[PDB]
Amino acid sequence: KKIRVAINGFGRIGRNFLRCWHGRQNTLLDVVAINDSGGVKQASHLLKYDSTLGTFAADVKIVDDSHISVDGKQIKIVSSRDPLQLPWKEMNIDLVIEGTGVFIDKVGAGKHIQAGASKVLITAPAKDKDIPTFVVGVNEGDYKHEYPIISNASCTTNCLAPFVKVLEQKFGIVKGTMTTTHSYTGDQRLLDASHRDLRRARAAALNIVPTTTGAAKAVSLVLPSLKGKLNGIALRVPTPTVSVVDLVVQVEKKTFAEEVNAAFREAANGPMKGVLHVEDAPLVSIDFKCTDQSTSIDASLTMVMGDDMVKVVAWYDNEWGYSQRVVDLAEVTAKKWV
Amino acid sequence: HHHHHHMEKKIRVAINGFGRIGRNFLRCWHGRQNTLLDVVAINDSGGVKQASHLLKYDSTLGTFAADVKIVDDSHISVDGKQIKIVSSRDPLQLPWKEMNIDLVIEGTGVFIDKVGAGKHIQAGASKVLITAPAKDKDIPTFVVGVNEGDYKHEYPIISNASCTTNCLAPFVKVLEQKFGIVKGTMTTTHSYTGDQRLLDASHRDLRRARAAALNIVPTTTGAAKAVSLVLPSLKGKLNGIALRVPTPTVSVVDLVVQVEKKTFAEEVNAAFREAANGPMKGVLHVEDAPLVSIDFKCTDQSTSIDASLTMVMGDDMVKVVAWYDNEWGYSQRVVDLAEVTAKKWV
Amino acid sequence: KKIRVAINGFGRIGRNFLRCWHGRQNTLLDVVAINDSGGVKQASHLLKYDSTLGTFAADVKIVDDSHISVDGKQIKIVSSRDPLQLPWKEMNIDLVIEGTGVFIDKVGAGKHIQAGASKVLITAPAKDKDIPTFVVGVNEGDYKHEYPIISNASCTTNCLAPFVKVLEQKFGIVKGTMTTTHSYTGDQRLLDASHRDLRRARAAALNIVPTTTGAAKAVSLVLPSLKGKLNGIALRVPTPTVSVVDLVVQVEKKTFAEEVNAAFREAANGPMKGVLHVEDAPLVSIDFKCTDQSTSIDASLTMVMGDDMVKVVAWYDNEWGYSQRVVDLAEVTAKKWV
Amino acid sequence: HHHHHHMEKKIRVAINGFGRIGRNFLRCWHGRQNTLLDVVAINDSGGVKQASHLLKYDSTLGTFAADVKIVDDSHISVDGKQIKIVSSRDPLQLPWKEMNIDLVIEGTGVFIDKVGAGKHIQAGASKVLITAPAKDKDIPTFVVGVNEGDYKHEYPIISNASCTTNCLAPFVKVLEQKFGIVKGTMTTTHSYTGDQRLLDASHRDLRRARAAALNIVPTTTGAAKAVSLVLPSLKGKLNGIALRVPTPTVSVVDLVVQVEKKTFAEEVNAAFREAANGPMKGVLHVEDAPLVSIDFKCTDQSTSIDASLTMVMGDDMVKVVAWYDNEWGYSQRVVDLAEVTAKKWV
Ligand SMILES: NC(=O)C1=CN([C@@H]2O[C@H](COP(=O)(O)OP(=O)(O)OC[C@H]3O[C@@H](n4cnc5c(N)ncnc54)[C@H](OP(=O)(O)O)[C@@H]3O)[C@@H](O)[C@H]2O)C=CC1
Ligand SMILES: NC(=O)C1=CN([C@@H]2O[C@H](COP(=O)(O)OP(=O)(O)OC[C@H]3O[C@@H](n4cnc5c(N)ncnc54)[C@H](OP(=O)(O)O)[C@@H]3O)[C@@H](O)[C@H]2O)C=CC1
Ligand SMILES: NC(=O)C1=CN([C@@H]2O[C@H](COP(=O)(O)OP(=O)(O)OC[C@H]3O[C@@H](n4cnc5c(N)ncnc54)[C@H](OP(=O)(O)O)[C@@H]3O)[C@@H](O)[C@H]2O)C=CC1
Ligand SMILES: NC(=O)C1=CN([C@@H]2O[C@H](COP(=O)(O)OP(=O)(O)OC[C@H]3O[C@@H](n4cnc5c(N)ncnc54)[C@H](OP(=O)(O)O)[C@@H]3O)[C@@H](O)[C@H]2O)C=CC1
Repeated sequence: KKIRVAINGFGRIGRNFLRCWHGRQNTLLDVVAINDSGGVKQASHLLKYDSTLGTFAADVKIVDDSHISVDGKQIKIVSSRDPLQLPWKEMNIDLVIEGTGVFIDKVGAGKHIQAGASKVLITAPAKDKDIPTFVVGVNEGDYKHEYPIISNASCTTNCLAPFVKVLEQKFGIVKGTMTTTHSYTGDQRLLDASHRDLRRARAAALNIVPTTTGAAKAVSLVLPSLKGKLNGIALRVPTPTVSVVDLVVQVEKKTFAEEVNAAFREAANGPMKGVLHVEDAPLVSIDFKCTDQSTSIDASLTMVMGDDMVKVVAWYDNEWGYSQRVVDLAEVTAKKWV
Repeated sequence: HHHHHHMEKKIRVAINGFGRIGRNFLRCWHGRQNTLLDVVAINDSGGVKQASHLLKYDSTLGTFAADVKIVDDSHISVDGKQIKIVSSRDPLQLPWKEMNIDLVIEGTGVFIDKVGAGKHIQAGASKVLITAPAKDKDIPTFVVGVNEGDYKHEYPIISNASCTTNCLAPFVKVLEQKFGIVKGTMTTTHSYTGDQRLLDASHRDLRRARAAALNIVPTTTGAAKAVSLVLPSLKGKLNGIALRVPTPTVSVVDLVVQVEKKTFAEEVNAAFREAANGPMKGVLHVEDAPLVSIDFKCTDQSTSIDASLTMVMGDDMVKVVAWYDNEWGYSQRVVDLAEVTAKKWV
Repeated sequence: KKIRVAINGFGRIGRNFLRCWHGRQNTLLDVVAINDSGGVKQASHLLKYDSTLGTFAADVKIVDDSHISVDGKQIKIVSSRDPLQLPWKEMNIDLVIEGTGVFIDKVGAGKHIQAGASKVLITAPAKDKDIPTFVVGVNEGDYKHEYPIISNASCTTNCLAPFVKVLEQKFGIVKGTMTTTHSYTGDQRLLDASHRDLRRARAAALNIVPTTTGAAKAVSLVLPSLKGKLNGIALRVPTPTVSVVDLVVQVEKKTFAEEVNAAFREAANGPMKGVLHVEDAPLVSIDFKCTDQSTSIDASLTMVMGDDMVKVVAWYDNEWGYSQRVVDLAEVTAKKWV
Repeated sequence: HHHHHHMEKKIRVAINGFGRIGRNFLRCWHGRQNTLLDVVAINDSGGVKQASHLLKYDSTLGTFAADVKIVDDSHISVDGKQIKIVSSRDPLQLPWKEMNIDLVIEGTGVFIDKVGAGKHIQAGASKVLITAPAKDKDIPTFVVGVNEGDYKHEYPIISNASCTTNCLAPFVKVLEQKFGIVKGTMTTTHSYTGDQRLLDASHRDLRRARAAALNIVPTTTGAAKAVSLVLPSLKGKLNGIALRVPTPTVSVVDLVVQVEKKTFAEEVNAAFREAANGPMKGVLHVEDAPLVSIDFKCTDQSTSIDASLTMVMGDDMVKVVAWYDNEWGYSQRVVDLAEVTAKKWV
């Protein structure tokens, strides 16, 4: 009943994924392989020690030049930058977690399947429009085992789509805009240096850095009713994890702050429990670190102007919360496996 | 003889509260090629040692190129010009009558109502300019480039509003003039300030209590409602919040307004460039380069529109992103408002 | 057998102390009161949420206008800035934890005893030379219940004294100097602003800030053989917790790095277990956050030049590690109580 | 005629690697009132768009006051002076012979041995100056103010050492001259650099792999041993470590040496002031004000002794604390060493 999982790209998301999976009380996933350069010494070290996750409580050991163990469970470590040379056939790999960011299209991602894997889950927006995209709590019931390659979307779309779905259900969105005030990521430079994006080129811990986001338009992938309704931008700021979405939408049904928050609470207590949370305490970004939910509505910041302009402020741990959804989506593929 | 040359006379200025705004104000004023302002006194608890040191060395502004010296025990000099340093927590005890002080720059954040700011006038000064929103609703508020032409010498106590309101009101004025505003909301992603705690510690605001360089910290702002004090057609139309982030200066306003006239991003930016090239030159700027927050440090304008970020959704929802150096840019406006009072003096 | 404890000054150390005490498996301490301004709402909120400690797992509730509860145990909250008005007599206060920093002399600290307390433990260097000073792992066996006012010294002395004691035992110190590269503290300003010390006046998160330290000379209080042998300075850097001591000493007995590290390991495995730790992994400051030990020797950084110049690099969580020693010292007073 | 005026001729310079040091070097050179250097080429993968943008806008240095323009598709201009932008990862393909390049500034951190740096000479250049320690032990190393008088035109490949060695060696030279060094150790509390990771990520050095703006990060340094390359009497006498901390520039060396002659803090500082006022003017500075790291940004000297921190324990253990802007100060020395090669050319 368990499925055999391989992680491709042991970066922030790959390592978050493992630690999220290892913390699961009950799981249908058996992680047997990690493809990554740097090898057993980097993989074991960076899995154990983490500047934002903290020290992993599990026993992490280097078994030999191609294996690590986590609390005694051995994991093969491989190290090939080109996917076509991966031993997924020999290792009977069921599902590949694609966390490199590099192979996000059918040609790139499909290479895992050629080398033996049956299914690929991309931890990022797909470049191709023919790769289905899912957000747990929104449209994961639409997933079918017949899909060989799937996308769990971006961390920002996973924050936005759950509370946008509630807004569309209760009040109806006409159009809107969003800004995510977002922790810096590994894509940005530490000091001013080469980058395709001249804003991301600038020292990340010193600056507020505007950058494009696809998340506002990507919401229409999991909520078709949102097509063309939203746009937005990102502001990268000098924090290492936890981000916040600032959404302003014009709604169909005139309303007020407590009625909007009531809708979120109803979803949080029912169909979106564990995915959407409504926070009533006056907190700051660090308080939402390592929260399992995709979205935490900051209830006291909800604002309605002129009856139909609604402003919602939503916290999300863009690393840990997203990785829990990657685990949730992988567990869906396992429970649907034929 | 035939005639004398025209002589605009200089008003005598005292700075009360030699903090970030107080010291920014001094450096902004000292850099002006022309001024009608003669800064003759500073009220700092720390005496000449603190005042000279913190004026010279600045972690945000960098080192002051001017020659700063301790002349004696109650005076410093800036490029040879001496300034008296007084040290009184109570404005009633300040020697303004003795020093013939015309205008007081209130930068303590404490004497922000008629009673408190009025103590300077009881002490001998003629006029008080509060570098903050006034707590008193009958205290007139001005934003240069927006409504400073409504200033009158007969106002003894005036407010230069908040730094966020000074960024917001200029480009909101253009939006209201050209397209008309129905309603709107904003968020300012704002550098941390001295009101925030370095490590989690006591604060009336439980979010401002949290470590400022570690967190995104939501806090209230009156700046969106305050716009209506300088643009009365906007009463009840704007609200917003602030998000304090771990940078030491420069902030950015993100405004979303529903407008009456359907428009598009290039038409909105064209309206800003029109204002920037004409009536709002030096106050409002339109930036075309792909810059980040640090690039707007020590910029003299109140507002820098990030033109590439302008968005319009569904014809009448306009999103505008505007940078502002909340310390230097605001302080240049404090100098400008003080110059208005000098030009219209008596 | 338990003693009744009051905490004066619910700041970083006061709140760290409570959370350290609440985590103790077995304790002789019963914390019944906290004297502090801001009252139940600040005290409950800042006890629950913490930017470096993280969220307190215990249930923290506001019972009424003068009480909070931690997992159901009620704690009276009082709020008087002058110690003389404290109800320690009425509350039968045995021991006061002095964490304000303001009352560090017999006149200041003794005011607690006048108002009813029997003993005062200062969480800082004493201003007076007649107030005995103790460092757990070094000279806590010299404490006597007859001492009404005691000092647990500074966080830097608690890092330095344990491994300095080993160095003096094994090799003999002639003279030395230390620099602590230290996280910023609440004494520093966030932005350039008024301060008695014009260096501490400067923006703390932007700067390397030199400042004086008494810790090098304070070591002679708990190790008399060190009198006049050490001096040093502090460099405050833009991290919120965890610091590192860089000690260079000339020693009597010529030696080498592995022999110096062997001495530390012997103490760490024996008489200084739980106080001194020798770290063999290549770690960074965040990895030592919330470590219970006073001192973590970074073994691979130990260096010996010219046979008798020894350089030792020691990590310490200046908040959590120090607070565990404050708890350890308080537990000593309880076990010695007559 | 009687005579011609004396004409020191300018050598033609190419910058390879337009990073922090490459761009600092350009801005340092452009600010010189006199120079024998004519920078005619830059090798940047990013083409004119990147080069012009990152030269103009700098999060550490601030905005470049000079006029920076894209002239065409292979040239930028700086105050009207054009500079060719080439884009070749392989130095063997660079057009140095075609461009008559005399000297190449190697600031890639890659071509640091005779083979790699020698590729520029195969490509047509005459001499290579590595802005880093040379991996090759026969590559001569120079520190201005210490041993640049031993430089010879007949060296085709030279090293300007590391930024820490440039801070250390000047004030170590004074200590050795006046008191004599037995042995010593140091720690540099150092700003983070581009070799460190923003978030925990892959790195050969498991400590440099850790998030740079969040941590105190110990790392190895050859700078203490490297002093012996420019001061041979110091061979085997110094070692040390580095502690990377969350600041973006400016670093501080903390040196503890046992000396032969018993001394005291004022006598040590007097020795530094002697050097600072005479043979090491412009290289070594003695700071008396109580400053912090940011105050030493964009200081041209290699070393600033924090005089109040000088300590002597037990007569012969001297502790010295010295500030250095590891980007700007070092780059001014790169310009200085390049000027030495120009002055002694052929
Ligand atoms: N960080 C976040 O907040 C989130 C990011 N994501 C997505 O997750 C993905 C990774 O982001 P993140 O993990 O943050 O960035 P990281 O750089 O931290 O992870 C990247 C990892 O991929 C590895 N890698 C790169 N190329 C290859 C290759 N050819 N073969 C094998 N391994 C390779 C890198 O190893 P090396 O260092 O050796 O190149 C690195 O360990 C991206 O698609 C990103 O958009 C989505 C949601 C959350
Ligand atoms: N910083 C910003 O971005 C902007 C702030 N403002 C406003 O400007 C004002 C100051 O802000 P800022 O300068 O940033 O904060 P600061 O704390 O840096 O300035 C405060 C100064 O006031 C002094 N002070 C306080 N009380 C008294 C008193 N009773 N008598 C004399 N001096 C006193 C303080 O001295 P001590 O330290 O000795 O108490 C300190 O130097 C506030 O009203 C703020 O809202 C507006 C726009 C921009
Ligand atoms: N932080 C560290 O790393 C360590 C610090 N220490 C020592 O611990 C002590 C506290 O340091 P820290 O806790 O960091 O600084 P904090 O400011 O965080 O703690 C100070 C607390 O004392 C309270 N306080 C101040 N005056 C009074 C008063 N008159 N009556 C009652 N409560 C008062 C403050 O409340 P309000 O905010 O209302 O004034 C604040 O909560 C100092 O002596 C320090 O030297 C020693 C080792 C570790
Ligand atoms: N930063 C400091 O404090 C100091 C550093 N140094 C030394 O200076 C050198 C550079 O340091 P720094 O400038 O800080 O690091 P940077 O990475 O900022 O400079 C590196 C530059 O080299 C370019 N580059 C890399 N490989 C090549 C190549 N094969 N061909 C052409 N260009 C290339 C990079 O471009 P891309 O980004 O496109 O790869 C980048 O622009 C290093 O040797 C360093 O040790 C010495 C003293 C001071």
